[PDB]
Amino acid sequence: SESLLYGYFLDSWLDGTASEEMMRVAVNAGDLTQEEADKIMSYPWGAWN
Amino acid sequence: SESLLYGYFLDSWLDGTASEEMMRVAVNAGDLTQEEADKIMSYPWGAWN
Amino acid sequence: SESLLYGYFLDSWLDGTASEEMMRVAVNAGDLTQEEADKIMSYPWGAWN
Amino acid sequence: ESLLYGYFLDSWLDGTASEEMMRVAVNAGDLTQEEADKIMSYPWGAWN
Amino acid sequence: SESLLYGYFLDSWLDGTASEEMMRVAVNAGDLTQEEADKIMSYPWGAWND
Amino acid sequence: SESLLYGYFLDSWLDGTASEEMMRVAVNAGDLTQEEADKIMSYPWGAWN
Repeated sequence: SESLLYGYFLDSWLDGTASEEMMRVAVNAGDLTQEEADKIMSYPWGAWN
Repeated sequence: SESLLYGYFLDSWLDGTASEEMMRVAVNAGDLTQEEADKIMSYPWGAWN
Repeated sequence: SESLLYGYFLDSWLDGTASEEMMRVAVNAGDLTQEEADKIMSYPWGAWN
Repeated sequence: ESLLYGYFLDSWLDGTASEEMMRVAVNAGDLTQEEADKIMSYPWGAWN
Repeated sequence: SESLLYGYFLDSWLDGTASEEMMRVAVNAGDLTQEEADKIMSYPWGAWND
Repeated sequence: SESLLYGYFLDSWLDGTASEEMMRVAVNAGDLTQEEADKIMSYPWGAWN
C-alpha cells in the first residue's frame, strides 16, 4: 500500500534536493500518491541539508 | 513489523541530525509510532559523533 | 510489479548522470520497461542539481 | 535475526559503536544479547 | 528470478570498476547467471565513471 | 537462499576493507557460511580500487 519510493522522496525533501514541483511530478508519474506527497511536505524542507 | 523508516530515523538521532521536534513531525505524519519515537529517544542523541 | 532498478535509474536521471541514450540501453537490456523509461524521462532531467 | 543487526555490526566494525552503545541497543530491544555478543566477537574498528 | 547482486554488479560495470574478469568470477561463484553478465556487458563500460 | 550479510562482506572484500581474518570471524559468528567466505575470497581483493 505505501509507495516504493516514499522513503526516497522523503529523504530528497529532507535534504532540500527535492522541490514542491518535483513532488507534484512524482504524484503525476504515480510514484507517490497525493496523500504521500502531502505527508512528505509536512516535514521541514532541507532540515537535513 | 516495525515502521519502514524506523532505522532511517534511529540513524539520524544517533548522528545528531534529528531533534525531538523532527521525531514529533515523523509521529504526526505516521512514519513512526509514538512508541518507536520513544524507543529512538532512549538512545543517546548524537552518540555516533 | 515495478522493475527492481526503477529507483536506481530514476535517481540517475534526476541527478543528471543518465542521458536519454542510457535510458534506451536500459530498456534494450530489459532492466526497464519502455513505460518506466517514459515515466522517468517525464521527470525533469538533472532536477537534483 | 533483528532488522538492525547489520546496522550495528557495521557501526562496531568502523569503530563508531562502543560496548555502552551495544547495551543501549539491547535494552531498546533492537538487538538481542546473543546478537550484541556476536557483534562484539568481531574486532572493534577493524574497518579502519 | 533475478540475482540479488545484479544491481550491484551493473553499477560496478557502469562505474568502470568491473571488467569481464569480474563478470567471470561472479558467474563462476553463482552471484550472477551468464545471461545477467551478458545483459550487464551490453551497457557501456565506465559510462558513469564521473 | 544465502546469508543476509553476503553482499555486505563481498563489498568489503572488493573495497579492500576486509581481510581473510575478518572473513573467518564472520564464519565463526555464523554471519557467513564457510562456502560463502570461500566464494568471497575467490574475488580479487580490493578490486574496487
